[PDB]
Amino acid sequence: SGFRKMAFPSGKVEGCMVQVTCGTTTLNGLWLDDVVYCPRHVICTSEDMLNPNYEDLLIRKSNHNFLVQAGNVQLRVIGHSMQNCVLKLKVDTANPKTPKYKFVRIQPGQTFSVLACYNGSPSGVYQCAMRPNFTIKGSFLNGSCGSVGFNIDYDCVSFCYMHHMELPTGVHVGTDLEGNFYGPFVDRQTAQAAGTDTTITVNVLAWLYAAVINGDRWFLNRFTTTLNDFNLVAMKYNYEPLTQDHVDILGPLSAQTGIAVLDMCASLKELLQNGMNGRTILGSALLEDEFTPFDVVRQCSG
Amino acid sequence: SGFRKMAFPSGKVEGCMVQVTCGTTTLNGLWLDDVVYCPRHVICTSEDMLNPNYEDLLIRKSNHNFLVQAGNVQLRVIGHSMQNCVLKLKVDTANPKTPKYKFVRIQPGQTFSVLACYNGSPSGVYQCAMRPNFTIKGSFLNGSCGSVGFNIDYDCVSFCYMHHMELPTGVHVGTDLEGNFYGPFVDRQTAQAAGTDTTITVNVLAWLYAAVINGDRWFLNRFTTTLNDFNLVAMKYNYEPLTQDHVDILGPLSAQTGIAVLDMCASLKELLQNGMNGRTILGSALLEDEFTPFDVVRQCSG
Ligand SMILES: *[C@H](O)[C@H](C[C@@H]1CCNC1=O)NC(=O)[C@H](CC(C)C)NC(=O)OCc1ccccc1
Ligand SMILES: *[C@H](O)[C@H](C[C@@H]1CCNC1=O)NC(=O)[C@H](CC(C)C)NC(=O)OCc1ccccc1
Repeated sequence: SGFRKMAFPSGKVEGCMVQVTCGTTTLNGLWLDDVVYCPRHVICTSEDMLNPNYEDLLIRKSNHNFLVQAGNVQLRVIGHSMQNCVLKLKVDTANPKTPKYKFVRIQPGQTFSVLACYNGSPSGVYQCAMRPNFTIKGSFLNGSCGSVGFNIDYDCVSFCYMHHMELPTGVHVGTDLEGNFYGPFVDRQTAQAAGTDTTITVNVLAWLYAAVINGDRWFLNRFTTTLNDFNLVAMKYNYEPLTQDHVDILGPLSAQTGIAVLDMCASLKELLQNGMNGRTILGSALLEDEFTPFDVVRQCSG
Repeated sequence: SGFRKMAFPSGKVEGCMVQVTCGTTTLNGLWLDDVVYCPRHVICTSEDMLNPNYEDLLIRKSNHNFLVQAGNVQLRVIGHSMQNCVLKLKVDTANPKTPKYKFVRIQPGQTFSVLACYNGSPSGVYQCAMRPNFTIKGSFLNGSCGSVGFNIDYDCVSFCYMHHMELPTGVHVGTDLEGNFYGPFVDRQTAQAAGTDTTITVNVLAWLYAAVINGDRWFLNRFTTTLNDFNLVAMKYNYEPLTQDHVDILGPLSAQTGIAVLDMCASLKELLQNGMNGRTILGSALLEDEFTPFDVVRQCSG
């Protein structure tokens, strides 16, 4: 038993991380087949970053201006292109460690593992949820751009995130591997708002199910509610409204515990209205919303 | 910026995980050079586990009774020995993926990454602290024994933990890689107590420093205290007593923030006596004690 925020084993991705330098700017690139993907602001000087014209900036760059290092091994760049907010550098050597992989655009409320990297070398791994407002709450310093987020399904790595920027609020934003930002963000160093940060209701319920599965049951009560009644409470508390699809997604957990979803909703409502009274649930004194139902099932079944 | 519980990249360890079967019992083994390490209760039947005589049980076992699989590849076992609570199976092939490594016995209050595994295949990675009472708060199911805990220093893997058992309280216990349990535990399926679970004071202070570094400063106050005054508060709250060595360990963080350690102690005291008033620190509504000072520095400096 026990329930912990858990990342995927990162070895398959470690073997794809490279260092990309252009001028005095260094960040990380992702090397798959004979293509290296990285954030296009690798071409900016610190001055260019306030209002970059990326087309003009790129035009002064040639292949030999992109220095790509895999370990101590330098790679030969034979082509370059800009796709949205990422550069694709064509190299002359296919990565021998390329895993089976795909590029995917995750949906808000889904989770993925971040392999935080500096100078092309992995630093650490941790789980993140793509929040409803298309931000993530990570740990990123200067030089971490190009670090990627991923999921693993048996042997296939699904890359879903590349890191680009930190907002004034301290939350983190980035793109998919086609270089389209998640959310209303642009890669320029100007103040940018993410808007209200709502709570992922179906994930809170999943984590309450995980809590019950793991012996934490004090918050259960004799009440039930309706979807429309509950959702009127979610409104007040900036929770996402619950839908039958969410109910259906919770089915396996509902059946595996014998607690109707709307009975669990009634417990959540009382927690939202009455607080936790200084108690904890799965070691936390707040309601946790960065576990998906799949996260809870995968971890409660190995 | 940002502060997250972060595990080491696990690739070096993924390449060492194998499956070990004896009879109808399967768990994980660690394959380094030509030796495979695993928990000795792989030889028990479910009945033997209530009161096993491991010497007698082992004697009925020969090399060919230990089935060791690396991926789809079966390994040939040429020798077996029992060292404390672990088996060492000698195989005829050195692991070609053996990293540079050492075996270390960690101290209570230190942290390490767990690579949770089933049937010899990595499932997920997460950070754990060895608590003062020699338990860890993990996520382990049937079949997870032999999963290991480790730290990485540039290229050297320091293995410090192998998983064996879950206590009635739901916390987790295990051995070092010489097979000596951390704590007063035995590998038998009988009720076993860990004793009082005290809080790692120096780690709470490190995390308060991490909070200040990351903009969370509301808990700072105009007061200071003394080591003996503070420790009288730690007593009431089952905190470990603070020592000058702890003060010295905190020096870099104290100097990097300009907050004297005893000023930070005074803040902790008020938090302990007055609670958090419904506020949060680094996204938490409790005081977190599973980050070491080194953890905070490593993560706030890449
Ligand atoms: C890429 O390595 C970097 C990651 C930032 C640095 C601190 N935390 C992060 O996530 N991205 C940038 O520096 C980015 C560049 C633009 C051209 C997109 N600018 C940015 O994030 O500005 C905000 C900021 C910069 C430095 C420290 C704190 C916030
Ligand atoms: C090894 O795979 C296993 C790990 C337990 C299973 C559930 N969570 C864990 O950490 N260890 C054992 O099953 C262990 C065997 C003894 C001979 C040491 N017994 C054990 O931990 O008993 C407590 C327990 C068993 C099953 C479910 C929950 C608790």
